[PDB]
Amino acid sequence: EANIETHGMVPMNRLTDDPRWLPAMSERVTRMVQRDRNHPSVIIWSLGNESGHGANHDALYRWIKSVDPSRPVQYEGGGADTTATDIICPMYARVDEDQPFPAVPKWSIKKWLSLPGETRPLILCEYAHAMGNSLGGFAKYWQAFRQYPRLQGGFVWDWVDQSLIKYDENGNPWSAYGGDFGDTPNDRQFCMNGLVFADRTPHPAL
Amino acid sequence: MITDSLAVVLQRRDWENPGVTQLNRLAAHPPFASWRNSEEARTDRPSQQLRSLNGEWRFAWFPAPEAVPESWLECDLPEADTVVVPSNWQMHGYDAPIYTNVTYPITVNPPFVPTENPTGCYSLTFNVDESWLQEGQTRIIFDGVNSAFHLWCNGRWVGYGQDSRLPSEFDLSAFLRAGENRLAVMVLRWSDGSYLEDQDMWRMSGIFRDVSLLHKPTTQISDFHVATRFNDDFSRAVLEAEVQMCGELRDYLRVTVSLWQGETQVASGTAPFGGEIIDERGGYADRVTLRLNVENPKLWSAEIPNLYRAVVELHTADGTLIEAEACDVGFREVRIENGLLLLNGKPLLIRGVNRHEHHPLHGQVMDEQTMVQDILLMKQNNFNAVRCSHYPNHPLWYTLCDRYGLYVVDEANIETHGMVPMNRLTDDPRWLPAMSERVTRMVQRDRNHPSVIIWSLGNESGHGANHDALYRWIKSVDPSRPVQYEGGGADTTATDIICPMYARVDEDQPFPAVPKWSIKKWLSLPGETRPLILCEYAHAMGNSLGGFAKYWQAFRQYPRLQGGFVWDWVDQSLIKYDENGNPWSAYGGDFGDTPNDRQFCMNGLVFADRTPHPALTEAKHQQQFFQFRLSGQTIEVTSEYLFRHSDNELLHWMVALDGKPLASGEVPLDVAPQGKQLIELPELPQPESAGQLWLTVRVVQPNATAWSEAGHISAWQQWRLAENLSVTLPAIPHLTTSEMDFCIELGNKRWQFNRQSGFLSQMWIGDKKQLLTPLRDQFTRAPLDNDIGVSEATRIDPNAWVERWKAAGHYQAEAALLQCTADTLADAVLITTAHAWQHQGKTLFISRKTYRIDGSGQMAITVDVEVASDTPHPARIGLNCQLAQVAERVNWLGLGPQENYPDRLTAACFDRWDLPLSDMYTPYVFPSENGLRCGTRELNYGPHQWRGDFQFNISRYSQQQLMETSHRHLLHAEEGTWLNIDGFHMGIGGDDSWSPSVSAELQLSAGRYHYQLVWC
Amino acid sequence: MITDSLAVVLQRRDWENPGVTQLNRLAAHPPFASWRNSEEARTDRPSQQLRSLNGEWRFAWFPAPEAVPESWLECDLPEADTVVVPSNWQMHGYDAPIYTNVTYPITVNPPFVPTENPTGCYSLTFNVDESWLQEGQTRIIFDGVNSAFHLWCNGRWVGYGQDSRLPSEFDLSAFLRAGENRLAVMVLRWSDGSYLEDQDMWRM
Ligand SMILES: OC(O)[C@H]1NC[C@H](O)[C@@H]1O
Ligand SMILES: OC(O)[C@H]1NC[C@H](O)[C@@H]1O
Ligand SMILES: [Mg+2]
Ligand SMILES: [Mg+2]
Ligand SMILES: [Mg+2]
Ligand SMILES: [Mg+2]
Ligand code: NA
Ligand code: NA
Ligand code: NA
Ligand code: NA
Repeated sequence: EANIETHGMVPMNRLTDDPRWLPAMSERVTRMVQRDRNHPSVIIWSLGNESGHGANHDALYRWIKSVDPSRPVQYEGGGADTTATDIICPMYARVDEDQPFPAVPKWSIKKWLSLPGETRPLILCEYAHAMGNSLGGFAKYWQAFRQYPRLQGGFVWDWVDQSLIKYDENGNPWSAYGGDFGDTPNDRQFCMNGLVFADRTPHPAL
Repeated sequence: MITDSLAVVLQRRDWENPGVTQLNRLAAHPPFASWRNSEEARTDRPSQQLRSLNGEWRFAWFPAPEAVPESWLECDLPEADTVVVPSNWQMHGYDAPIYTNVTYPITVNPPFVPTENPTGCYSLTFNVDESWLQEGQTRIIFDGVNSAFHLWCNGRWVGYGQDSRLPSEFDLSAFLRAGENRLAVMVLRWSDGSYLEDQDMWRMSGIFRDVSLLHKPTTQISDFHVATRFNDDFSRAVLEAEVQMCGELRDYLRVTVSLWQGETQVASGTAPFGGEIIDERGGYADRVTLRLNVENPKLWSAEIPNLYRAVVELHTADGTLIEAEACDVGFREVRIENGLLLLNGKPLLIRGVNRHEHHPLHGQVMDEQTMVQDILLMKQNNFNAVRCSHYPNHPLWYTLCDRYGLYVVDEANIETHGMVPMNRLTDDPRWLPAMSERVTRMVQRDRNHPSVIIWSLGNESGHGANHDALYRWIKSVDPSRPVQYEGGGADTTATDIICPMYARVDEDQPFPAVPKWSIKKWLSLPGETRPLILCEYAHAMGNSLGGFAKYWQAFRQYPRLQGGFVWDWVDQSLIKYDENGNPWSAYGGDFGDTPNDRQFCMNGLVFADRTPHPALTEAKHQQQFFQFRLSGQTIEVTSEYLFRHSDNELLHWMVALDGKPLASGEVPLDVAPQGKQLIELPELPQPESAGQLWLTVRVVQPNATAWSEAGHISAWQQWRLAENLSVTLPAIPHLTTSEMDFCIELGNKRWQFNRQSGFLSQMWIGDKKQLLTPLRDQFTRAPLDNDIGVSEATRIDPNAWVERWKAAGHYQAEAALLQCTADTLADAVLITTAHAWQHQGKTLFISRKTYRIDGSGQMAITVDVEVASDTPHPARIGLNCQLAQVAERVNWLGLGPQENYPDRLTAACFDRWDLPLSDMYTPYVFPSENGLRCGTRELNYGPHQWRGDFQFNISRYSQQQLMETSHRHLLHAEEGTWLNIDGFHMGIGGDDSWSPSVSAELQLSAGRYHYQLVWC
Repeated sequence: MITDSLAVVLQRRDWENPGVTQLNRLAAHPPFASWRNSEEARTDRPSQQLRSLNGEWRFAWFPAPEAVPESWLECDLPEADTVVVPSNWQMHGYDAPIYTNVTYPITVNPPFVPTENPTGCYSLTFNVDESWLQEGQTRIIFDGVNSAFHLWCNGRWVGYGQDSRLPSEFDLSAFLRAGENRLAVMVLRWSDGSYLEDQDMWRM
């Protein structure tokens, strides 16, 4: 995945729809493909994450398709099914329940496959948000993946808690999140979404 | 002040770095004027917030940027001179312009350029009023700088700009001050942008477009887009205007967009800022989109260029105007549907031409007067479309195309033709940021112009992945216009239109990875569904456009063949001056510029002073919007207009009997778009005199338009009617036999036949000799540019016709007299001759002749010519002599007033024509065979008359002098009149000019040839 | 030596300009080792032409790049510390890591970043063998620098690079010399590339 996320912009595609930022975005995509295109484990290129959908995405999608046709390109931003992705790749679309947000709805993944004119496979780039005591309803996803041929799985969010170690005054280490370093504004425990702790000990969800 | 110095600024070497195409340049946008009055914006009166800095600047030339002294940043150099800006400094004599086609003018080593890099230092002292500095933003706009430049303002470094064909704008608000200011602009001839600017044209440099100051308020309109959407019959339109602001968002802020037709306000909309939700984060709080309904909008097209005026007012909620901008709106929809390019639902037929921005005195500086002259001449010769080969033009060009009606292909300033391979940069992602700015800044500038119907990605840069990326960018940002791009084989994934250059109609050219199929064949290749429009065809280099009618037959027959763009509009000649002051047209290496490609810059339908070449009338006839068929007494007129009724059209018809008018009439045209009108001619008068009856029709426009005078002829056609062959029947000439000559006496007259040469050597009328050179067979012509077959001066085509004629010895062939006898009939004298032309013991041609001199003074000449099948087919089969007469007029019954060739004669008409003798010589800048008129049954020059069925030219320049002279101003008139009378003349070709292009049926390949002539 | 100074190099403010994402960076490519033996390349034994400069570097932290003294381009700062590279300096205590999800860690005003822009000055004295300079090309490879950096080699400015997750490579062949060399790398925490790096993670 290219090193491009402009999530804090308002709207999200404010830079990715601007041709002044097309040269900077183009280097994040093209230098990734030039570096990693011989690795067999890389099967899909991603244009980045949470940067809306802009014309720069469509351009860099087509660049990758011209330079390396051996790998699909995916990109979730701007509604998970834009012209910049070969795969319907939503984040946290539910199995049976629609979430009808105004310009970027998250249809239920069963419903999304049969929308008129939709033919791509669907692979969730993020699903089953493993924040703390979580992964409830995980079996519903895997029932749906096994039943529906174009539901070809997804990527759990995510592998490892992003906790950092701090030390108490007696020397004992402890796992720190968010604003435990005086950092502010922070988002507290939202960095810990892992199936495993930061020392790679498994959570029960694993 | 260390960082502003030339030692610091020049040390990064930003002109040798494709990752730096600009520093501190503002965003691109549509054309702004910053009106502070909405009425002034509506009427497009000149805004006092947009200041023009064109005029006198100080200029110094240096051989490299390192030679520029540091003091130039603060004060004007004493050695600097006063020059007009905009200009190209090569036109002022500071260094030479370079004409190179493919080969780059510098050493190929990207991104580096030569250390000898010619540097123009421009400066301007100028006053800024203090009301511009107390509030608002003052920006400077350079509409065009070639090729790269650094900018200082009051000694402080401002920024750096690239791309010599789009505007570079810089914020000067922190740099200006009250009182005297000073710009210092250091313009470099070569930069890394020069690798993307390898167009086949003169390589010049300087500040060659307008320079302007624009004052905007701090809260400002920063961009606006106008879209038009339609229903299926175009009876309801929605104008969608998206307006973006920069500056402080206040809740009182409003935008009103009003639509005006002439004086009536048709649609208005008022809205605060705030777009609809775009994604999870929201929408643009600094944009607002207004939708205006227009019921039955007058649609825009090249036939009827209906324009509305959109005014975009930024104003507060209590109604105080902050700033207005505006643009002309043309309501039209451009779409490709089911393989056809539609305009307003109708399939276009593109009558196009490529047009460089070229002026022979000002070089590459365009002015409104030349733009208007080009547009008028284009529309008067039935063009409806122009390709901006190969860069964004001056901003006024699109306005004039909006208002006069031309479809425009707007093309990015990207050509990397000299690279090996051609896509070496365009397939490199390091050059993707530089190419992306040439495309995206063109679309941001020109996307509101209705005349622009197609975007082009550039020209002759192979096909790389950067093309595919920028294709898809344009399709995402502006879906209202197709994208085309020829490079890499004309049918890649980077083009919506099959757009080949010089693909032939019927003949494939199967090059290894980029074949040029015949355009009929290309459409039906498996999996091919796009329309085909040639981005270049019919290469008009010199005496050319042979075979032009074959293209237009194919365009009319095949629906997905939707036309093309002729190469090209105007000769790229420049004016030089001889030592006595006389100007002359110069090409290629006439400025000491090497390597150069000589006369290949002159490919125009018109001369550089916009006088038409003879090919332009062939273009006008084939592109005419009315087509004609003659059943028997009925003329069927077909309209090829898509949108307008023939409401300014009058058919004139005339029947003549070999020039003499017998009947004529007038019929108003009343034909719908794409419809037919039947016109029944009256009872024509079946004459008694022998000869061929001819019917000629011409469509005249009785009313002037914005682009043509009253009485303008827009279309014509001629037919043969009934013919009546003559069966009527007509002293005795005395034959002197000497050992050296045969002399035939009749009355005052004498004919002399050299018995050793075998040719008629002299003629006597009264006491005066009539010939300066004997009447002799001629099989060669002074070679056209199509005969010479070169597009790069370093590479010779051994299959070129002039190479084959020279290697066969056609120009060197010596006549061997075989037979020459004389017999006295009982009513005439008959001279019989036979000659063999040989080169190194090979007989190329045999000519057998009989001269019959009767008692009525006529000389009947019969010629039978045999050509060896293994020699290359000769350019002509005819006779040539130097007449002793120099008469003023040429009078003759045959095809057309203008020069016409067997390959290029459809625009000519059979009639009696009478022109001055200078009109029978076409002054092509590179001299060649010229001035031929085909289909001639009678020719009169002074007291002489030739009859038969021949082609001729007549002039004061022999074919030898035309072949040996490189420039038309070096021609000198020879003492008599050179007469070339051809039984047979080869076509001129012109599908391209760098390969053999004469079609096989226009070549003199029959082997045996007969023609008869009567001289009286 | 005027053009190599911090007063000149920092004046363009290349980390506040999306039109400058690098200066003098070499082209990207697949992973190279430059084996001079085909058998070693086949078995992927460690190439002696690929030298690792990980280990102890000298490091100084500054609250902005303007606070970096000009003498750091020539000699190691006396107040600089010895830190392991690769590392994130927030893990060594020099400033705090920031966890922000969506909200950018700086004021949203692209392409500008705060004037308080934490600056890590890294330097390394290292020997180059003389057989590397007599022939061939010696390039330096930074596999990851967060978020932007200027590079000097023996006091001469080499180049600039952004994108904290791909390698930045620079030709050092004209800058090195036999005997002791010295890199000086000025790493900026925030740049215009930070607007493209708003992932939900710790900002280091
Ligand atoms: O694409 C055009 O610029 C080129 N094609 C042939 C023409 O003479 C010119 O060199
Ligand atoms: O796309 C990912 O980086 C984001 N989606 C939710 C997750 O917690 C993270 O913030
Ligand atoms: Mg440059
Ligand atoms: Mg070319
Ligand atoms: Mg930058
Ligand atoms: Mg995010
Ligand atoms: Na499945
Ligand atoms: Na998270
Ligand atoms: Na057609
Ligand atoms: Na040319």
